[PDB]
Amino acid sequence: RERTVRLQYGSRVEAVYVLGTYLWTDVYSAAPAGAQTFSLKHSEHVWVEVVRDGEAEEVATNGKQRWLLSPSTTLRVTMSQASTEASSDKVTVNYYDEEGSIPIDQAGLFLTAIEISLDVDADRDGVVEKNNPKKASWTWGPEGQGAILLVNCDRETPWLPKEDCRDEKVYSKEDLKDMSQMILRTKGPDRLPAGYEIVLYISMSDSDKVGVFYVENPQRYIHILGRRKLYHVVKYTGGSAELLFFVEGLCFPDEGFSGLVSIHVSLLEYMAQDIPLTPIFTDTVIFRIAPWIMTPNILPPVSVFVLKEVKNLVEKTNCELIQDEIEFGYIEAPHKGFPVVLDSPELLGPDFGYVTREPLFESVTSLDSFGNLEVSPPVTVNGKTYPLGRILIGSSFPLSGGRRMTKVVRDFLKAQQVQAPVELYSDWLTVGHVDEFMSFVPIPGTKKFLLLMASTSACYKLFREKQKDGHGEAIKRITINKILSNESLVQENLYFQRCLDWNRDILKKELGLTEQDIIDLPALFKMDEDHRARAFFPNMVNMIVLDKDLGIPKPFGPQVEEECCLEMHVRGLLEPLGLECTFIGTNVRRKPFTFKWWHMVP
Amino acid sequence: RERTVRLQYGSRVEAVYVLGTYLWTDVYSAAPAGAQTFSLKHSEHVWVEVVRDGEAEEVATNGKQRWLLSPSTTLRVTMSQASTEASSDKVTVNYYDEEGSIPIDQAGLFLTAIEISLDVDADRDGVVEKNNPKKASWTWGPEGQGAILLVNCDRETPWLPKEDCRDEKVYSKEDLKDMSQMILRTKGPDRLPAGYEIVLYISMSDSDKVGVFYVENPQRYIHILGRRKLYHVVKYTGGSAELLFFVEGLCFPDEGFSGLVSIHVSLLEYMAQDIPLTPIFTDTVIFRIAPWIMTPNILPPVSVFVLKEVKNLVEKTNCELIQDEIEFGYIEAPHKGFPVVLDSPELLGPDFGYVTREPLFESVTSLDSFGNLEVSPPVTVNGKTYPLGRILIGSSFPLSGGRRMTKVVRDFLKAQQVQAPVELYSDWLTVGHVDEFMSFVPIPGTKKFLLLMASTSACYKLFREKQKDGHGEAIKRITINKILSNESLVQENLYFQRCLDWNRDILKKELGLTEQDIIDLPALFKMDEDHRARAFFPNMVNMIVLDKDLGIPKPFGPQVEEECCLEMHVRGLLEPLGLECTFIGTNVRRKPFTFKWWHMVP
Ligand SMILES: CCN(CC)C(=O)c1cc(-c2cc(N(C)C3CCN(C(=O)c4ccc5c(c4)nc(C)n5-c4ccccc4)CC3)nc(NCC3(CC(=O)NC)CCCCC3)n2)ccc1F
Ligand SMILES: CCN(CC)C(=O)c1cc(-c2cc(N(C)C3CCN(C(=O)c4ccc5c(c4)nc(C)n5-c4ccccc4)CC3)nc(NCC3(CC(=O)NC)CCCCC3)n2)ccc1F
Ligand SMILES: [Ca+2]
Ligand SMILES: [Ca+2]
Ligand SMILES: [Ca+2]
Ligand SMILES: [Ca+2]
Ligand SMILES: [Ca+2]
Ligand SMILES: [Ca+2]
Ligand SMILES: [Ca+2]
Ligand SMILES: [Ca+2]
Ligand SMILES: [Ca+2]
Ligand SMILES: [Ca+2]
Repeated sequence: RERTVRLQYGSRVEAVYVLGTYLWTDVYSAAPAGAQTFSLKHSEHVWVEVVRDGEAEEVATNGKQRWLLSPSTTLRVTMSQASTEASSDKVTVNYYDEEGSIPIDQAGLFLTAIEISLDVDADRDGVVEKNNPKKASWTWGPEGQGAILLVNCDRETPWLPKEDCRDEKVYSKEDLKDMSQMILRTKGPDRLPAGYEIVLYISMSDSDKVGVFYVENPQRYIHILGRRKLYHVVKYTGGSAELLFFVEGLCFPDEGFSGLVSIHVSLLEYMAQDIPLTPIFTDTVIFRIAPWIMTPNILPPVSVFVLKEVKNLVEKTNCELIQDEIEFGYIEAPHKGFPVVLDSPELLGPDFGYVTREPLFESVTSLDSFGNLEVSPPVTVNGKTYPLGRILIGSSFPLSGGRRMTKVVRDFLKAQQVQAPVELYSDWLTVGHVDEFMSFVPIPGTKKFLLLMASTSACYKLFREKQKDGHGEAIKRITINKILSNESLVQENLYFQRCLDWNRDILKKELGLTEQDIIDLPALFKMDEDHRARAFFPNMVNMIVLDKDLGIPKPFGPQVEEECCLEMHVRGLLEPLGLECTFIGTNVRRKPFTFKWWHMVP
Repeated sequence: RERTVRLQYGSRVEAVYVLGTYLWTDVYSAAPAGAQTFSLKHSEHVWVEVVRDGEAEEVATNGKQRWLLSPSTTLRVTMSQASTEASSDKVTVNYYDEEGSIPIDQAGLFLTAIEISLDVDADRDGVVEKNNPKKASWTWGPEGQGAILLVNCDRETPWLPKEDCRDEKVYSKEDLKDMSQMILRTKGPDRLPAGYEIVLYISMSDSDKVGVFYVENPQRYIHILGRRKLYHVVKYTGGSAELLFFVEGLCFPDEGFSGLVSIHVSLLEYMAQDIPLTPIFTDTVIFRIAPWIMTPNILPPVSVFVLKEVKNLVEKTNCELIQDEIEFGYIEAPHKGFPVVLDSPELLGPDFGYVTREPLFESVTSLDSFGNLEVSPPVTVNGKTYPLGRILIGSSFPLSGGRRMTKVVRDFLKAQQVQAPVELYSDWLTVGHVDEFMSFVPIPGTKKFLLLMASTSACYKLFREKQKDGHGEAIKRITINKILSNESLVQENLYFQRCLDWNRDILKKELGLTEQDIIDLPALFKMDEDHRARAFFPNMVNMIVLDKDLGIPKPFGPQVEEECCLEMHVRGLLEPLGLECTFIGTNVRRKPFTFKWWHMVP
């Protein structure tokens, strides 16, 4: 920051100097008529250079030296410590005529040096460091830097109809733990010279994305910037001082909002009461509002929201106790984080947040329900790494006039960025959800997961062996022989295997999977009036994954032995990998990724 | 592209194979009840591998070999040249039971290999190369790649009320020179197997950004994709074939449109007449729509739009013959480019294009007029390079309730990206334009330019020397002595010098300038009723820059000699750098940067 401060003909000019800047001072155009030359004195804590045509040249406090007055001869003025009274530090310039060794005129510059810094935790360790030089940027990765801000979308105070960020008030110091800290640090004399004030400010646009709070009597809570407050004039305190503000996020990254926001402080010179002039200094900090993050099946379960055997299966973990209403995610900053639940178009408590997106022109379908919303385990895809996974959403083809999740949920999910969503084809299903045909399961040593796919061809292959084994009479009276000889039903399932393979191909491509990673599970569909699939027997892939325990729907199909040839087959596949199958809607809150989302690389 | 193609129990499956992909074929789940093992034959141009648990293993066309039937035993099928009749190439699989050395059943795969490529000039040399592997991306810089598309914002046909891109019709082959070429290249037998078609398509959203044209009888011009045409079914021609399409841009990069657009081709399998199934293949090309670019003063003039001495000054260049209505820019692709004029809220000819942006809710001010719109010479700013310069726009401070150029022109200018706009402070001026206080001028050997700034302090410094020289009577009867002793007027100009220095500081910072690069020109302002500045004498910095000839307003102030102490002073500064001053609204169309905008680096 090089800033212009001209000397004024015959006058003494008072200026405030902010440490970290330097002044360029025109001496020439202040010089009286007929001067040929100037000297200068300057005080201890002012560094002064004289500068002709690039050629810098420092000067002592006391020298009697003269130079030749030219427009190419200017000064550069620095100061290296704040002032303890106003003025005191100074630079004075003498102008001497052709001979005359007494100055004809003089011009001065009376400086008060102050330090002003607007500080945040840009290095992301939870401590608000002193003027991080990257605080005005935001970059990704471990070596990256820039401060993070949560949406205050929980509720500290239960009497309250809405989430904290919904008002412009704070009713509890518990709240401030959800907020990011920003400290205005100043260092100067005991009052500002006349006609200066310090003003925090934000843009009209950011004014619905942030709220800033001052803690008075640290106690009362003052809303200074935010909704309908774009600026706040700050009381300067002298000497070394710190003001503490608390910043809350109000909106998630979304269509038309990247999640970056700015807060500024200006030292504004005035010409009067009102008549503001120009900022003589500005400092800026950036916050990135932290995205909403979903949790996959490979992540350890903490609590299962659910009659009888759901409870009994969960006693083998240390979990507590519709899938279509709710998706559990979280939000995380270096300081704080907490579960936040997305709501399909009120567990709203302390440290349990809430988002919805309601359509406006558009209307909801079955594809909006959050069984149509899943996320992979972490993956690498041609080198790019997805440490938090990829969100998966069932769709229809774009020209097919079929169904689609609302744009407003879709844009929301895209806007979060860190789980780079992938669209699948679920609209061949009557309900239309990705959870009807695919699931992930961890392999309990690793680090490594499996994709489970429904497969009609595996089902026909299984039955043709059973009919061969003579279990064709194994059972409105449904036997294998009965199904196998149903030609019409066979066609439908060839068409459904086609839909399943389309998705198989997307999933492999976008999650970097191979056939090694995929288990096909036998499954069978009947075509409804719309030509869409609905399950024929209980849909086994549509399970609960409580670690290594799998809560798999009970098939009850054409059976043999004292159990079933489907429960034997599915047990045969999963159990030899580590996984304990229990055969029996639910919805499991999980442990966050230990992986911090801000370390993610572009 | 790995794609799924299952064998079908007992059946022969016909498939189309697109070169560049590979198939994964499940053999297991097709195998009859009781098989233990399979062999396979395959034709010459089919490459087949057998794959157990990762372990690939190629197989000959004729071998009698058996393998053990398992779900982990699949095939991988490739083909390396197109087919000349349908089927012909094939893979057949034999299934043998426990002993029996004659196959019990068999399943086949009858492949027709075709080549389909949607091709563009992604390497940016004007020739449409064969399947550039980066054609589906767009990257910046010299080593960067991705195809470029002009907005067709000129007019080939003058009877027409609007610019070409405004309809969905082409009335002249001249037009196609403004368009980008895209070639669907196919290679296959003489007909497609039954139930396949090729479909070009675009998104609803891109459908108002692109128009695509087919030249029939190469002649008639067919609109295939664009406004209200999202898809086009293409006639396959057999053998080695090329279809040529022409693509026109319709909209400039803008708020909410990055300037990237996509066009796709799918091979779509059908189950019937209608009943489309799934794309078995998709190829995608990306275009970046080329931005609108402004031209600075250091660039050579081609024609001056203007009573008497404007004409006489221009005869010293080889130029042809309000500044507030119009800004000359251009647009450039590797193939084509042409001047386009931005219109403040009809030189619309062949190779002379047009854009406007009209506000909607907002209304115009003086700051909308394009004297409030300039651009620097190329600059480097802390390493970042601005090879085309930076657009400069006069503004007011954000909290000041002052004037501002319309958001819609501002967003438009930002959206173009390559001249990263900078806002200045012009609202202290009655009119409010950047051209009232600053100009650039080339230094005629280089490569190097100067910033000229209006300066009230230089003016007072000049007069104080004239009054000293006793020219205080040099001249409603205005003399130097008269001005100097006007105290009220002195104050106003101290305040205006303050506004000028604010801008000086922005300009230095954002154009990486130093005092070395700046000439202050003497200037004087009177404060109007709104406290805003209007010039006192003719505003000299507000000049025409026709190379080394400067067309400088004639000052006519307090004079001496047979001319003026202001025309002597300004001549004294400029002429010793190379520049021929002529003292005398205009608007000069210039030579584009030789620098291609796509080579610019992020
Ligand atoms: C170019 C690819 N692309 C861009 C990425 C797409 O967006 C895309 C679009 C479609 C699609 C499907 C569709 N339809 C009507 C579906 C058929 C399958 N669906 C069924 O309802 C269905 C499913 C199975 C059945 C049954 C109907 N009837 C029978 C008898 N079966 C059956 C099948 C097997 C066994 C037993 C029964 C669901 C809707 N209609 C249209 N129309 C758009 C079109 C113009 C047009 O024709 N408009 C009326 C024609 C296709 C060309 C683009 C222009 N597109 C399909 C795949 C796609 F990739
Ligand atoms: C914090 C910095 N910032 C964020 C980046 C800004 O956007 C910013 C805002 C202003 C600004 C100017 C302004 N005004 C009224 C201008 C005074 C200069 N202008 C004149 O019209 C003008 C100029 C010269 C004159 C004369 C009036 N009257 C006289 C006598 N002179 C004069 C001066 C020298 C010689 C002779 C005459 C033009 C408008 N009014 C308000 N109001 C906003 C505010 C609330 C408020 O007071 N609202 C009513 C107060 C400032 C604090 C933020 C809240 N802001 C100025 C600089 C800024 F950088
Ligand atoms: Ca820190
Ligand atoms: Ca609140
Ligand atoms: Ca809270
Ligand atoms: Ca909380
Ligand atoms: Ca879900
Ligand atoms: Ca090329
Ligand atoms: Ca047209
Ligand atoms: Ca044209
Ligand atoms: Ca043209
Ligand atoms: Ca202009």
